[PDB]
Amino acid sequence: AYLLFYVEAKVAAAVK
Amino acid sequence: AYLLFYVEAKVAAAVK
Amino acid sequence: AYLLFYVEAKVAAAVK
Amino acid sequence: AYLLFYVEAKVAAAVK
Amino acid sequence: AYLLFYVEAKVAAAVK
Amino acid sequence: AYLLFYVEAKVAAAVK
Ligand SMILES: [Cl-]
Ligand SMILES: [Cl-]
Ligand SMILES: [Cl-]
Ligand code: NA
Repeated sequence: AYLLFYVEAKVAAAVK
Repeated sequence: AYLLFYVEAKVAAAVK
Repeated sequence: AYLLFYVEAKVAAAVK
Repeated sequence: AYLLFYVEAKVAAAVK
Repeated sequence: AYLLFYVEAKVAAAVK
Repeated sequence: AYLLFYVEAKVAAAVK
């Protein structure tokens, strides 16, 4: 899957 | 405006 | 030293 | 409504 | 001084 | 065990 950072504030990491 | 990440700790997003 | 972001969740900054 | 703190980690506030 | 928690979201501590 | 909040900043929960 893809590694991403996004804004939720804090910058959060996710793997979708 | 410009999209930026900066350190505040957590990494924070801002649009200046 | 090196500037890095890592995942701890939130994205955190460190200088090692 | 009710004022509450809960654990999400960090302690988060909510008003339900 | 006084110890307090407040909402900034996360619950944050301060001493005023 | 005991439920506690402490300051780490954010207020964090722990069970010791
Ligand atoms: Cl927010
Ligand atoms: Cl800090
Ligand atoms: Cl977590
Ligand atoms: Na946080």
